[PDB]
Amino acid sequence: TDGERQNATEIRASVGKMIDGIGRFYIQMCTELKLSDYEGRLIQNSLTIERMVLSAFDERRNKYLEEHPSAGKDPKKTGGPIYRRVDGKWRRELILYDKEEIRRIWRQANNGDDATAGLTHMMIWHSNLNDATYQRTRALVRTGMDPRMCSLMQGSTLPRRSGAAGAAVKGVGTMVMELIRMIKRGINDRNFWRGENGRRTRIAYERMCNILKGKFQTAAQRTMVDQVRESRNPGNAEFEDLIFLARSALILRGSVAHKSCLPACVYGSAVASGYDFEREGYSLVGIDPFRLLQNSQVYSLIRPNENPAHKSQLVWMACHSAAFEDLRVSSFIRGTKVVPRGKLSTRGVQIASNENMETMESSTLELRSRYWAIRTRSGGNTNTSDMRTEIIRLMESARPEDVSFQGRGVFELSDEKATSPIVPSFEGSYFFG
Amino acid sequence: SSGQISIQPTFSVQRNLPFDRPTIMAAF
Amino acid sequence: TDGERQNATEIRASVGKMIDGIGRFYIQMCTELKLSDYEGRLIQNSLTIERMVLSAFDERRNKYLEEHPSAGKDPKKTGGPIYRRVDGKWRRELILYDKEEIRRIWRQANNGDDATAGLTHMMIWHSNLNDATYQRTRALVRTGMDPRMCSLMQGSTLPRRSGAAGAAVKGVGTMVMELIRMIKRGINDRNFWRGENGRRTRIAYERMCNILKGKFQTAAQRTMVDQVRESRNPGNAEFEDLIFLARSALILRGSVAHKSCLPACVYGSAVASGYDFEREGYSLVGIDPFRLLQNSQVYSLIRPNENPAHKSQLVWMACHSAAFEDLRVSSFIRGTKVVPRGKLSTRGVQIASNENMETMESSTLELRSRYWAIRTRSGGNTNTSDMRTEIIRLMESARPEDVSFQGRGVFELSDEKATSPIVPSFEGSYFFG
Amino acid sequence: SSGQISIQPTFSVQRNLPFDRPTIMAAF
RNA sequence: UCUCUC
RNA sequence: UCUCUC
RNA sequence: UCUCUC
RNA sequence: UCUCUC
RNA sequence: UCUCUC
RNA sequence: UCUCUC
Ligand SMILES: *[C][C]([O])[C]O[C][C][C][N]C(=O)C1=[C]C(C2=C3[C]=[C]C(=O)[C]C3=OC3=C2[C]=[C]C(=O)[C]3)=C(C([O])=O)[C]=[C]1
Ligand SMILES: *[C][C]([O])[C]O[C][C][C][N]C(=O)C1=[C]C(C2=C3[C]=[C]C(=O)[C]C3=OC3=C2[C]=[C]C(=O)[C]3)=C(C([O])=O)[C]=[C]1
Repeated sequence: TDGERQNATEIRASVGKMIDGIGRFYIQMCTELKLSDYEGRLIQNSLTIERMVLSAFDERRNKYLEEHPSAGKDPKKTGGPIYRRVDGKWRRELILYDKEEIRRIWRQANNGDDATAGLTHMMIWHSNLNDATYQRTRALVRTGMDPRMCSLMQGSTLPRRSGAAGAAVKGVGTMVMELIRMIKRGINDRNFWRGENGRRTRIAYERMCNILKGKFQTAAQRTMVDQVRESRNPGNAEFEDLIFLARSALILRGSVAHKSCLPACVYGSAVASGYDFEREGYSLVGIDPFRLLQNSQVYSLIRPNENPAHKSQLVWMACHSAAFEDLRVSSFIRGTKVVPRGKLSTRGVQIASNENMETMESSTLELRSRYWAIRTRSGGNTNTSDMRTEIIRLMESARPEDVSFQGRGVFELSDEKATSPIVPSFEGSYFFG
Repeated sequence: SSGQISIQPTFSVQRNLPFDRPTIMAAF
Repeated sequence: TDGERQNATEIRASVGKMIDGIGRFYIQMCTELKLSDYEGRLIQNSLTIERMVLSAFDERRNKYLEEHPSAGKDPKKTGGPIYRRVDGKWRRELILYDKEEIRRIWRQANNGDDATAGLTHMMIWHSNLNDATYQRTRALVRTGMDPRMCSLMQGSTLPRRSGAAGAAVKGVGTMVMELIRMIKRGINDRNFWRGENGRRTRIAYERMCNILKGKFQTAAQRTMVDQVRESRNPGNAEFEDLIFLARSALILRGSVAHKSCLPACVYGSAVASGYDFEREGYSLVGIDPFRLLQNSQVYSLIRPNENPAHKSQLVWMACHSAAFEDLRVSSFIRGTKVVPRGKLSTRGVQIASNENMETMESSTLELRSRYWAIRTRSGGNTNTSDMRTEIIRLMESARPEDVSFQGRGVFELSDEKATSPIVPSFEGSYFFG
Repeated sequence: SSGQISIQPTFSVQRNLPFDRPTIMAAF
């Protein structure tokens, strides 16, 4: 590092203040919903609260709902399931809040500031949970992409309203999906790329293709994506080139940011415990999330005949965005063997409406890791016919044995300054296999 | 049967980044 | 030259008085820290002293630290490692000084004057050391720039508080990095370039772009940078133009000032030896630094299994800002073959806290050169679509064989007046390759 | 593999200022 | 080649 | 104010 | 492997 | 085209 | 009052 | 009490 330490501390202060805003907003909403400590630590209650906040600030959807009211749902109220424990058993109740009220509470929590960064953080946490839980092979096959490249679908469920953080965290496969959807839309109707809407669509196409270009690593991919962007009315050839680019990302990996976006319950508990994230600072890639997870208790609803350990592992991988990570390193860091998706005896965290909340129980989630490591936004050792041939040569030269991140290991929770790394010595390796 | 074929390295840890080479290169 | 000799002598007197201030400040601080002659000549002790001085006068960081106190570090004290030799072996101790005390000592050394020029000199020495030691390819890739243009990263670690000297010595690549960071910041948040802060940010953008314009050599680059500056809310097109401008600087080199900013230990030894820099004068580009280095002994700490010759070469290149210079001319001037960075068996000069100061030894640094030469602020023989095509034509016309600095050679240490140059006759040529 | 590609002339000495022409011009 | 500077 | 690993 | 996103 | 005039 | 060649 | 076309 260098004199950029001051810049590195201002960013820490800003992210700490956003975490403080999230936590104290959760505290205020828990007080306004009359939830006890146990219910306030429920992951489903936190998910519902977060979804209500995100729905309250959705400008486009709210405007459309206002202009086209839904069936029996007024466009000025939000809500979701609230799980409250009475006489030992759980019970769900649908709550309804005015969206102006939710926006006012959120603004008051952040000292009268909009703070869209906090909303983006909550959305990224939701996207990480969805990526760690569900496979969207249906959207892959519908768009023509191979369902085998599910490892490139990082941040696929993120809405467009996410800012630069959403673009940074979303993977190459999702960018290819968005571009291919635009290609198909232009193929269906030729009035696309033409007129006043043509300008806006071309601008959006330009911008998404530019940031996909910035996402790649090697020069050949970075030039083929530029060739794809240059075509004014792209057709099947550009779609095929994008397919090839996505396929090449499995070996020539692209740089995708990974951040530890925790559920709002953890931040609320930390703020209630007296932690000042504004003073101490925060970092989504450092020890700060791992340390916070170590000292926090979070409860979750367990469906009948389900394993709490599997659900805790799922929630942990969602928290650390380790859905597509190598299983060996995930198990090494966590200290408990991480079971692939096929052998997880658990369904999604969110509980459907058509469920009987009388055979359901709550289990404490073990969000503890034996070691901690720094999350990276980098790929690995990545060292129109001409570009395709060059890329094929590069992929053929690569092997699944080259060692990447040489000299970088895993640290202990006591090693806050990352002084002494532990290089692992190395079973299954794919989660979604 | 389809499934995950590559690995995306979220953690900065000395690794080998596995991928299923015969199936990926079979497409060309 | 001409009647500007008097002006050329006043500048010499002023820089001599700043060198005298630095040296006698170092002498006073050595007396206040109770360091012997051997410890006073240690390069690590000088680095620590210089860092304490620079930290004491940092207005913005001190104000922020005062308003937001750190964890266990009061914002009114500075310090750093002090290496003292006892019973033959070395030993480190963390020293702590009041910042008011350091400012008072600095002002008393410079006859009650602030003398920010001396602080800028110390900062430039630190920046030259950092450039000669470490590669910031990480900041290059993070900002989107190619990590191949590391030769344009001269003066990258310089803080913003450096005056006109910092802007003169910093390279074209660092200016492009600063501009690109501003571009990215404006792209992320559109409230940039708008409001009261918008005025300040536009003013800073204007000024940095103007001095980048002044840094270039050919008219086409000087006009493209002006085109980039004119856009009120610059976006991706301006960022791409800046990338192209930086890439063109590898062939159409820009004028970057090079100065020999020596460590404070050398100036302190010279002041103790009785040299009057105020009377004799000084010049950061002439023989004065080379002559001073010839007569000075400086010691440095050698880690176990390290080569003192490689560390001495690194310190020499840091002193003369020859990090990005052609290796052939550097070896010709020094008289000893200069080994590229990849084959240097040495780590950085600064010793980390998590090091065992009992297997470490001290070695005398050979800061002697067979010849001496005048450092130049010039490029070489450098003789929106239209501007880009013109620049591409200019770069294609250029070859890596054109002889620049025709008739200008290297002088002997006896030739103080540069009467008889020695044109070298010409192996590796890149340090960071 | 990346690395230094140009030379910045700190010293005022008769030189040729090497640079790797094929790699620099390959970008265009 | 991003072990942290969103 | 919906839901679903493949 | 498309239980709905033409 | 800055072989010294920060 | 930190640290690191790529 | 110096010197140099670009
Ligand atoms: C954290 C950090 O590092 C990050 O970095 C990277 C990122 C950058 N940023 C960017 O790129 C951005 C983008 C965006 C977008 C857009 C724009 C414009 C238009 O038109 C369109 C678009 O689209 C999109 C995006 C994002 C995401 C997605 O997905 C899509 C932005 C906005 O939007 O604003 C910003 C930034
Ligand atoms: C030595 C000699 O020769 C030198 O010359 C050249 C230089 C001149 N100067 C200049 O340019 C300057 C600059 C500056 C700056 C600024 C200003 C203003 C605003 O706003 C902003 C800015 O920024 C910057 C700078 C510098 C550097 C950097 O980096 C950035 C100055 C101040 O600041 O003061 C001065 C001078």
